[PDB]
Amino acid sequence: AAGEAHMVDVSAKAETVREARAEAFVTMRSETLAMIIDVFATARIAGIQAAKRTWDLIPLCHPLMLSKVEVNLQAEPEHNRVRIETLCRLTGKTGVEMEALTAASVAALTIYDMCKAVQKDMVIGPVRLLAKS
Amino acid sequence: LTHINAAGEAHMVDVSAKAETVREARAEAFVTMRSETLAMIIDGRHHKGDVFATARIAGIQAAKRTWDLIPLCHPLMLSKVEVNLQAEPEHNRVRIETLCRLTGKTGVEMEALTAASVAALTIYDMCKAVQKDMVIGPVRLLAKSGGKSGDFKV
Amino acid sequence: INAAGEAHMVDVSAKAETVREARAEAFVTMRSETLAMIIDGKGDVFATARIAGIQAAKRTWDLIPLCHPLMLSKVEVNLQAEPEHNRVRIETLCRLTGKTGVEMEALTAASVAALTIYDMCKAVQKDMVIGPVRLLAKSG
Amino acid sequence: TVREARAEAFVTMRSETLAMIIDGRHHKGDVFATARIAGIQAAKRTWDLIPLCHPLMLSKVEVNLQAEPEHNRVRIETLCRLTGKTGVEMEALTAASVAALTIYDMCKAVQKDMVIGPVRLL
Amino acid sequence: THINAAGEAHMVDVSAKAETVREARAEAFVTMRSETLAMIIDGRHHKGDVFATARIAGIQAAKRTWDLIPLCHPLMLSKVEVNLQAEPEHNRVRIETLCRLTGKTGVEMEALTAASVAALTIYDMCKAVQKDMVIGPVRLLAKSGGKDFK
Amino acid sequence: AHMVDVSAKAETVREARAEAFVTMRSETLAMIIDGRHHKGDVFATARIAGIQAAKRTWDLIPLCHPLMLSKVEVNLQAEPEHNRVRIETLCRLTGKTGVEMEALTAASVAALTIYDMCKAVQKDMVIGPVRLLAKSGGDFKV
Ligand SMILES: Nc1nc2c(c(=O)[nH]1)N[C@H]1C(=O)[C@H]3OP(=O)(O)OC[C@H]3O[C@H]1N2
Ligand SMILES: Nc1nc2c(c(=O)[nH]1)N[C@H]1C(=O)[C@H]3OP(=O)(O)OC[C@H]3O[C@H]1N2
Ligand SMILES: Nc1nc2c(c(=O)[nH]1)N[C@H]1C(=O)[C@H]3OP(=O)(O)OC[C@H]3O[C@H]1N2
Ligand SMILES: Nc1nc2c(c(=O)[nH]1)N[C@H]1C(=O)[C@H]3OP(=O)(O)OC[C@H]3O[C@H]1N2
Repeated sequence: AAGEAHMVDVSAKAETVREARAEAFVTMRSETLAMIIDVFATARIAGIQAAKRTWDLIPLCHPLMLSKVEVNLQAEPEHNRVRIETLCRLTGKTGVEMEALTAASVAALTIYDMCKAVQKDMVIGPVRLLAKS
Repeated sequence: LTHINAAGEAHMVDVSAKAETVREARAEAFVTMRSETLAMIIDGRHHKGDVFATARIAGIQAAKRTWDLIPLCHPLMLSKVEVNLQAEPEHNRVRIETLCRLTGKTGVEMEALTAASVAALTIYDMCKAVQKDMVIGPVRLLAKSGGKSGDFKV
Repeated sequence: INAAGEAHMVDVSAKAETVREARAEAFVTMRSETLAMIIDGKGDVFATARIAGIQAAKRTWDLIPLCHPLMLSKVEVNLQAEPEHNRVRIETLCRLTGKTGVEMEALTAASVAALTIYDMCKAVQKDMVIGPVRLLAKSG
Repeated sequence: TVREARAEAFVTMRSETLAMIIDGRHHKGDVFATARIAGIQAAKRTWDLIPLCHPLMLSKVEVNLQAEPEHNRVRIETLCRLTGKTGVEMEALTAASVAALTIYDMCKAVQKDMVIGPVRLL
Repeated sequence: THINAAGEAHMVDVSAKAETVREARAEAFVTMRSETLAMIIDGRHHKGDVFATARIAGIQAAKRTWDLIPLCHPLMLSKVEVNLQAEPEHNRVRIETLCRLTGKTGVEMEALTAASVAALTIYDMCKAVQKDMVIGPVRLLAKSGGKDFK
Repeated sequence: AHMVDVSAKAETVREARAEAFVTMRSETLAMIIDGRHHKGDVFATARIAGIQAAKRTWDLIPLCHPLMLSKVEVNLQAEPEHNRVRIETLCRLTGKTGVEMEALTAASVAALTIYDMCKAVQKDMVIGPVRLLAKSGGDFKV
């Protein structure tokens, strides 16, 4: 299949409570954790906002109505990093995997934008998902 | 020394004073998967379609919404965007390399990273029916130009 | 200052799917001459304010960080000239069948229509005032 | 309550122009892929483009592109489908129009007087 | 072409080009039955003022051209005009738009998008009455960018 | 021609200051300071929200021009004595177009967020007044 974009038909599916949790990391130098925590709130909003626009960022995703989005951030001085864990949930025909992965990635991008001045090079990753319902 | 105000609060830094130079930034991303997961990409056997073309466009579009995605960034006019997708069977991964350039007052690290991130999120969306536990990463910056701040390479 | 840097979105999967409704209002006070500009010399002006408020309401989830994305079933925005008060009254109506109310949509519809009217008359009068913006009714 | 709608659009050009889409096999490459992605994206934003439309939860968006050298044009056909309270006509026409516009943008450099139309429901 | 030698899709760097006042005119048509055209004129379509609704829809679609059309450059429009006119002799509505800015890349897509989106809107207003409407033709009338046309 | 042809105007430093108020009951203004509003950090969310709104003004107000902002600041300040939150925004850029709508939209969406963050507690909060404080680019203040 060359040059084609097919969107999966979800009409036939049942309405179920679906759920997904992803995680993402922003690794940096130890000092670069000079930390205000509303720096996290900016990143927290960015993930929630990204989660709600996922159908618009990912070309083949469905418009969905999220029941809840939560974005948590943790600083791990022992590992030189910020840990993010996301949670998206709805009751519909479509899972919320991409929403969580997007919400974690953009929260990660946001922290990079906030600290980009101190360290030119920081490493975002890994980005993956813990479990889904 | 941040994207934050003097008080512990969020504002938008005034960039107007600085010099307007041609700026550039290149970033990279990796999508780690199974050998079988990468093999259906080369064969075009994922039911969702052309995975690289879709990830190419998505990142390009992602690039232009960066100021709109990253809450505090300045609106910018990208002059050039390149999103490169490459298959690496030997490491079980797709390597992604992006390139953003414009003539403005504020840097372009975020546009290049964002383009790289969504191309990765897209490649994931396109193949996730086959493998649910793929790993996105690392996401890094490879170079930056035009900035008054410390320029950077490799 | 507890809960600092924190952003919780209320969970709504537990609520019942019912028809929910919200009415909001807004006023834009101006000089009488500015209010005479619209009525005497109103369609192109009220329409812009009408449309802007309707599309704005359809974007409330994009504007209010912690609001739910919902699918609006009806959006009505009426504009009224009130010469006795040197002002323009806006009244909006939002309604759908879902788990989330449509309060913010109705409020946003009113706010943006207000801002739209402000932009339209901004050249004639510098010091126009928007307010009050308050909610009129809710059913849910 | 499965509802469905299909639209179509044409982007008429010179036979020389339509050959740049196929003699580089771009037609089953990125050029058609872009118009296909654009139209799908546009269809999911019909409510944001057309003032009096409702936001809808689409079950499917299809954008098929086919070259008709025989008529000097690219034929476009769209398909929108959902299970809900609102038909999806505007979504199909929007997907159809924007998908045609992307193709104009692609070949805009080659020909300055390309013509889009007709755009109609099926 | 507007894509890569690779056959890859990319956005071309146009920064080297001069910063000139570019302009674009496009026209578009929406053919309907005579009664449907008259309900626009009498303003008896229940949704509301069709031309005014379409005008605004077109203006705003123009400001979103780079965000709708995937490979186009982000631009800052200086002026957008959206003109609506009924032509009873042809059973149709004629749309004529105007875009212009001081930039390094043209504004054709901005005018064409405005014409199509004003046309989609006119369709959406009158759709309840008629499902037979045909949009077209949609074409470019002029360009005075740095890359002259008419 | 209701969308004004902004080119060609002089490229000048343009600035705008706007203000807005969200009146509430003292328990509501108290749970903001306590930060016992369930949705979260109210001022942060309203501060971020107002800022993005400034960058989206061109897309919300039909006849406004697309522009590129340089500075957006959103001030939230609690006024227990007046049972209200005062918002003051400041928008600046260098271009051909003024920034009044941005400052006003930012102030308005920040107000709308504050309403969103506290509305579970109080349904009858009242947003107003929303006005311009200053624009520089002739000049105006007061
Ligand atoms: N917004 C959004 N749209 C989606 C998916 C998604 O995760 N988010 N998964 C895609 C899939 O591959 C399938 O996964 P799923 O979770 O089984 O649900 C059906 C499909 O939805 C598809 N469309
Ligand atoms: N788009 C949108 N999203 C919303 C609310 C809203 O008014 N509009 N209210 C918020 C609430 O506090 C709750 O109020 P509610 O009326 O119980 O409805 C559910 C919730 O929706 C929440 N998210
Ligand atoms: N997104 C979207 N919104 C719409 C319509 C539509 O086709 N798409 N039709 C409009 C109509 O006039 C009616 O068409 P319909 O197919 O009868 O369904 C209900 C109405 O939805 C209205 N709003
Ligand atoms: N984004 C944006 N677009 C705008 C204005 C604005 O404040 N923001 N002012 C509007 C005006 O009324 C005029 O004000 P001005 O500051 O004289 O500049 C020209 C016009 O730009 C208009 N478009």
